[PDB]
Amino acid sequence: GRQKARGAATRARQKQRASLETMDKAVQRFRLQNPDLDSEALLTLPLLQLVQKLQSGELSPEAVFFTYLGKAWEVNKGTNCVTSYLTDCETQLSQAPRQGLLYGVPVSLKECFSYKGHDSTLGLSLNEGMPSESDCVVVQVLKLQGAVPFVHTNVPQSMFSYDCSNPLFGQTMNPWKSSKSPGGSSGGEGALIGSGGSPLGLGTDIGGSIRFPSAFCGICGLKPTGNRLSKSGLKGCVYGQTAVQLSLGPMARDVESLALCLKALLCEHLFTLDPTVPPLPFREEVYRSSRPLRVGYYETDNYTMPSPAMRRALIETKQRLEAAGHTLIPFLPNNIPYALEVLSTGGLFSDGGRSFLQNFKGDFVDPCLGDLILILRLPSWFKRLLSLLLKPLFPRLAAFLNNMRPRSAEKLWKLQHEIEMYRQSVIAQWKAMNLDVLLTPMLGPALDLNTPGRATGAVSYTMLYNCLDFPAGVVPVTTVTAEDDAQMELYKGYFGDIWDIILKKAMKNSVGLPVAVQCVALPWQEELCLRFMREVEQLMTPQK
Amino acid sequence: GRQKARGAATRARQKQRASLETMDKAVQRFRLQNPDLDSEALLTLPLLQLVQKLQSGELSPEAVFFTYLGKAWEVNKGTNCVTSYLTDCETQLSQAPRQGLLYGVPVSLKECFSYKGHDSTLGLSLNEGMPSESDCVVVQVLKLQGAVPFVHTNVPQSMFSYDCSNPLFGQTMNPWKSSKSPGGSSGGEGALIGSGGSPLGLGTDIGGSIRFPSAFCGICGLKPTGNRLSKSGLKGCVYGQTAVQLSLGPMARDVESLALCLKALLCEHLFTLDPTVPPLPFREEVYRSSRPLRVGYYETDNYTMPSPAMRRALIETKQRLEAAGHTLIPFLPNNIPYALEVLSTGGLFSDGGRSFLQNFKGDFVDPCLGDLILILRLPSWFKRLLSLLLKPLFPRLAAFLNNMRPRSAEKLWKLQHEIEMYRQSVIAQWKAMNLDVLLTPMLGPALDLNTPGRATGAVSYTMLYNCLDFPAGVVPVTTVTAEDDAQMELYKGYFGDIWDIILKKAMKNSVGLPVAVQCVALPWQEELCLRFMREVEQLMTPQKQ
Ligand SMILES: *Cc1ccc(-c2cnc([C@@](*)(O)CCCCCCc3ccccc3)o2)nc1
Ligand SMILES: *Cc1ccc(-c2cnc([C@@](*)(O)CCCCCCc3ccccc3)o2)nc1
Ligand SMILES: [Cl-]
Repeated sequence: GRQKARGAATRARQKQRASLETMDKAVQRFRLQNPDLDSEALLTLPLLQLVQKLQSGELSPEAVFFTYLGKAWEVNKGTNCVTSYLTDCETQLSQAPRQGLLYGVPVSLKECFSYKGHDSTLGLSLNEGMPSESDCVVVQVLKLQGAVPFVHTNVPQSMFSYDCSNPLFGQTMNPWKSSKSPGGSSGGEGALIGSGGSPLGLGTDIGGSIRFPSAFCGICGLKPTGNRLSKSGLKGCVYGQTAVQLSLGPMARDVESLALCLKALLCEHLFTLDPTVPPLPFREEVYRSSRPLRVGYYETDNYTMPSPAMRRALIETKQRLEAAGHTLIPFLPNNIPYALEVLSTGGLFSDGGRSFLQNFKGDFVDPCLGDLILILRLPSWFKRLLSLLLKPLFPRLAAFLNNMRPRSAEKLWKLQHEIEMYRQSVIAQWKAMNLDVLLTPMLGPALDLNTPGRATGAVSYTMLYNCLDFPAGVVPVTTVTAEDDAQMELYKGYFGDIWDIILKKAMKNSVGLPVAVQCVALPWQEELCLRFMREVEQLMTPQK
Repeated sequence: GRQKARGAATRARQKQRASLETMDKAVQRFRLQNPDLDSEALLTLPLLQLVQKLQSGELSPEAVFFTYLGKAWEVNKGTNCVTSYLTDCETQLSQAPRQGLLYGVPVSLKECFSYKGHDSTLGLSLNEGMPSESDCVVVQVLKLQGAVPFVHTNVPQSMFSYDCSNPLFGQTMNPWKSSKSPGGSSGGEGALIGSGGSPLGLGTDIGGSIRFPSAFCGICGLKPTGNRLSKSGLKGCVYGQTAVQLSLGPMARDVESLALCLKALLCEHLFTLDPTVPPLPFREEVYRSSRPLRVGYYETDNYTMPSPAMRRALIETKQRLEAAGHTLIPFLPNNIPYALEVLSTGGLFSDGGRSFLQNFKGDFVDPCLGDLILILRLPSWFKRLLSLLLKPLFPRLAAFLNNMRPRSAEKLWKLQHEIEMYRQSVIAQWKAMNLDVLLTPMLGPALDLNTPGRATGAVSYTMLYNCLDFPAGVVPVTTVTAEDDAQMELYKGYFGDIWDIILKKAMKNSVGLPVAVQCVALPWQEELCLRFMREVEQLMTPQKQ
């Protein structure tokens, strides 16, 4: 009773193999025509310089394309981050608009970004052999700006997870240590970019899916305000859930790259292709500002106890910001627990899981999802009874469980109203301390494989800003030291529930892995957030 | 068990009388200190010139304030459009920021725009004696730009209606003919501005509530894209309904005024007070463009048969645009009936009316609501049975009724998704014909009092753009002729149901009343819409430019 699923996995395994084979052939042929091309010099250029050399004509597009293509092919051996080669892109190379802001840049794409003639499976058998009739809007805009989307990258099954495995393409691994998750759901992009095989990628984020893989794999990522960029044409799994919106944004090796991507996407082409997006140009002057900042900060969210590395990262960044002349102010958004347990959970699962679950009918469940699916299928009443049982022991479990029940349209209105007033509440705190930006810990170091779907509470640092729909980005600032890692033996967590226990074991054995912080600004202030991210980058990682 | 409602109406009647008295006193005292002030010269200035003279210091703020105040007090006699005098505002006059874009402009405000120390009752007894503890965001921005909000204006009970009566302040009347509705729910503003007693006002719109009273009272109004301006601090009655969004926007006697209001509100002060609003400045160059336009048009929406005046208005505007060198293209959004009956109705009433109905516990129901409330209180199952009965006879009635039922969050998701795809479908048609803007009929002439709440189908022209969330404005272009009015005897409507029958009678006896058209652009293109509206104004009514 699983024939479709097995068939799907087989076809998908075939298409992946054949893609990688095609890539290999093209790269090998290119290398024999061009033996005297310093490939490693090219691959290490910062994107901004790559772009400039592509504009001047000092580097051909073919040279940049096929060098990255080889590099991608190579890093994929140890990572399994590539699902498909976007076959028609050698043709796109030659047609690439010449004064485009990203002329000749190979760009990687999370699998959900629809591409003409390719599946966006999301690891789900339901969506195998259903190729896309057209490119999604942001892909078109990337093309119109001269970029060359060249690969689809892997995602955890359904994309609802901060790990990166599915039953079609299997398991993506962290390029810093193969026992570790690369993060998710944009984990493919994090593994690729973070092992040096794509200079620029796009991902999506509803609970942290740009920020986890960026932080875990040691790269920069930005999740904008939800309707700053076009979601039109993106492949999804739940339709019409507007309480917690989905956002999309760039991942790259430096902050300047993320700014360039935004500057390039926020142009007339996007605004006329999706008029539902407000036509807010990129404000150069705000991104380049060097005025002192008033910076809110917290060391812990009092929900997910941070690892010693997180905490050291946060504090060091804080101190260096202080020394560079910024004012640092303790700030914690009010009622985090209710924002996570009631608003975030209730909005993502207002219908009890029913619509989401449809995507899994007849399909296997990748074990990286843990018991999420099992739990969602439970009758409403039993979720309630179970919630009453656990409440005195493990109230956090009891709260997530109870707020995953189905409900009426009337209660969804009340919930949407609460989401709105919570948003206004935090804006008011922020204005009362007169903050410009906010600095927070970011989950890290990378967790062991198959642990993120058993440490749901650890989304606390990131999901808060999906609920608030504030822009939020991450910047790698240090690496785990032997000291940091030994200290994990003293980690206990605030709740002592299964999610605290898993997280403790999961963040262990992590010496050498990157750790980040998170930078947040108010709605529609992507440019300021990037400015602050740019500053954190200069102060903690000067050599670049 | 009606005592609180009667008490409420009595207190509210008192506060309204006392407000009007205070206004009268101040105006009379001002006139005697300043006998040599040409008042009528001042009242007829176009806003733009008013403003310029206020900036140069050729006219003092006191002079402009008190003159409008007297005019408001006077027109209110025949219209009952003013509920409260915003008593604070003589002290606001002297504090008014000098380089503000609206320095010294008196501005009228629909009752729901919260003002510190005044009730926003919405005609509902539940909200009487509950004064607002702060100004709403747009009122603060108006103040920071030097404007002087001076009155609250009347609304129909709950604000959910295109008529303008309630049990607290009573019934607002059209200043062109007192047997007629002024429109609503921003009817107060329409009656006040339209009788020359406020140069600039703000209203709100969820099914047409800026565009009805603007068209019915002969003034310009614009309903922006829903999140172009801040709704923060506005007084409502339903919370969390996001499928069909509420919008707010200006009403004034010319298009230029509406542009100035937007230019003034879309400023740092608004963007920092409500960061949820995208900080899209007013694009002067787009509003001032004089490039030819590609203009979609339709003459009827095939749902609400237009009155002969509507139809003449639409066609004349079309022809004049054609002669001015614009291209006119036939365009009708797809599936209007489903947009109104399923998406619009379902999104406004996804919970069956229950949240809305709460606002009416223990309160009288203004007869200008008709049977809306009675119908909403009906058990879900009886709404269904009734819907199945009427379907073969009067399918339109059957559809509105069935889509007012409660439902789960799962079905609301599906509805929200359909709303989203509907929005994209119409964008795609628009792009396939390569339109810049769209010209449509607008409901008119004004209906008889207590008829709008029995002609629900007639919101078809306006509500379509609340569902799509496109900017949409109205510009008066002509007046009902005796020929137009006689033709109403030939009006049948497309359905022949009770809504068609009521509408026929209700638009009769309307000679001399203004009629408008509607101008629509894509989301976030308020400036282009205003450019088009400016063009329609120029061509049909050259004198206001
Ligand atoms: C169809 C679909 C499904 C998921 C996503 C999506 C896009 N981006 C992301 C990531 O941010 C998800 C991180 C995991 C969040 C898990 C949070 C959670 C809350 C409550 C209970 C369990 C888990 O996912 N796009 C489209
Ligand atoms: C609490 C509240 C209630 C109403 C409003 C509001 C703002 N603007 C408007 C007007 O657009 C109302 C126009 C009339 C719409 C009636 C439409 C209707 C559809 C389906 C069935 C019956 C009637 O109202 N703001 C706040
Ligand atoms: Cl928006």
